[PDB]
Amino acid sequence: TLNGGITDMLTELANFEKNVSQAIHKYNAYRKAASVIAKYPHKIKSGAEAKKLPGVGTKIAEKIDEFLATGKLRKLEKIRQDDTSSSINFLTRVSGIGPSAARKFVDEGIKTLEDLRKNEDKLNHHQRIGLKYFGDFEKRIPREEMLQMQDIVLNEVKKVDSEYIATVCGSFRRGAESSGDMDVLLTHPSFTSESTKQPKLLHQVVEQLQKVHFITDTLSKGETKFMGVCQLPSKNDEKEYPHRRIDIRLIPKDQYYCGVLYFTGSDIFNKNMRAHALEKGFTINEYTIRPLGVTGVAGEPLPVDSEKDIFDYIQWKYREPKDRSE
DNA sequence: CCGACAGCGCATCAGC
DNA sequence: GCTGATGCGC
DNA sequence: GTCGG
Ligand SMILES: O=c1ccn([C@H]2C[C@H](O)[C@@H](COP(=O)(O)NP(=O)(O)OP(=O)(O)O)O2)c(=O)[nH]1
Ligand SMILES: [Mg+2]
Ligand code: NA
Ligand code: NA
Ligand code: NA
Repeated sequence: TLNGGITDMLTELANFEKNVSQAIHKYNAYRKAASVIAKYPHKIKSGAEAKKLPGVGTKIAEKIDEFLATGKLRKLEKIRQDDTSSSINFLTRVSGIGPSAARKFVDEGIKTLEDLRKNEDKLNHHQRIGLKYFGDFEKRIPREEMLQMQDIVLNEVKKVDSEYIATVCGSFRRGAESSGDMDVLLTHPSFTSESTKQPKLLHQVVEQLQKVHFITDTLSKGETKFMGVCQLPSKNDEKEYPHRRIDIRLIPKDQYYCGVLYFTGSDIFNKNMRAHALEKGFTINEYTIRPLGVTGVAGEPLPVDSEKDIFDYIQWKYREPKDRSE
């Protein structure tokens, strides 16, 4: 974290642009710059030096000079003092409450944790659960705990159908010492790109995880994606573990590699890699990698037999999961 | 100078 | 209900 | 806010 001060600043600006200004591209621009700077192996001495990195432009270079000279950014200092901005940024910290809903709650006078707690009947299901576990959801998950959760999920999925294959992706698969949540990619031979010879594949698994009391709440649930809450069990007299966010993504068995590439991230790594793919004349999603006709129409899916094959198509040297934490 | 910015699942909504 | 745009998050 | 055509 040679440039932790600078990256935090850019990150705070990104969150401002997303939650308050509602300018998603400025948000992504700041996140991109913070990312490229975070992996820069030198302690940045100036904005000029930073402007050499891809993603860092004139505006950010100037902010970096101000920050380096004073240790602060007036622009942020003022933002931190604006009541509306502060209210919106706080409210968006509740899962399910986005930029729009946050600004709307303010208009209605709901702008603090206490306000939210006395107005649950005004929150949709997702927001209600986000408020319920407001504190827990901001706690990190130690890898050791992720290892315990993995054992449970994999073992429970096996009990349902020995043919299910569950893989923990996200920051965990990238080797993180702590994760924000758990990401599980699920496959079953009955569900392929050609057919779904069996229904309730995702339902069965969720059902089984709820039965053993691993999954405690549901934020959203569909045929291929589940978003909810889980908790490791605690021993006698032992204090309870915090409730954790968990996402389960069922993907066509024959499209596992594209699926694991996507669910391993990071999100910025995916944005960078997908952007590169385009420049190389391909389009990548969690299911396939396809070429792009002159027109701009995705052609047919290209054969893929490993994560590496995806890298090869776009002429990128393979990068292990551990090196995708952008 | 200026168009584009990765790609998509689920919940919710308005219009018909 | 069906359909498509919108909000939100992964 | 940044970048490539
Ligand atoms: O905008 C997004 C968000 C997520 N993703 C993918 C990549 C990411 O690694 C994966 C899991 O989403 P999380 O939000 O859980 N991120 P990650 O697991 O990498 O980090 P964290 O430790 O915060 O959960 O989903 C995208 O492709 N685009
Ligand atoms: Mg995750
Ligand atoms: Na640059
Ligand atoms: Na939120
Ligand atoms: Na997740």
